[PDB]
Amino acid sequence: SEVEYRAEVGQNAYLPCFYTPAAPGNLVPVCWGKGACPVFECGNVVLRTDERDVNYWTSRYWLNGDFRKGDVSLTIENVTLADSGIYCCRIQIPGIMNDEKFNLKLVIK
Ligand code: NA
Repeated sequence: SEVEYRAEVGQNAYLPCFYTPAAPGNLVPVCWGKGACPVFECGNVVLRTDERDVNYWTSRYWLNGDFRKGDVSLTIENVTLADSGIYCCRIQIPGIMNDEKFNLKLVIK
């Protein structure tokens, strides 16, 4: 079968996502959203690293990796059954013409 990530209710979920940063160590940012990656964006935004982002410090969505170095892996804390589904991790470096799209499948039981 196909690639899966799992967590039990209450646990943290760890969904991997990487890209190659082309310096000067500036935020070439991520769109993390609920749903398979659509054509242009990243679905229902869960964490978007720009100026439109709101209430980061209170949400359950974390970039606890070395993201300036390209580790934009998501950690969702204290997961529920509702958190099951597909996540889109999209890297728009503008920058480069071809976006980096990743669908990550999370299963919660
Ligand atoms: Na957060």
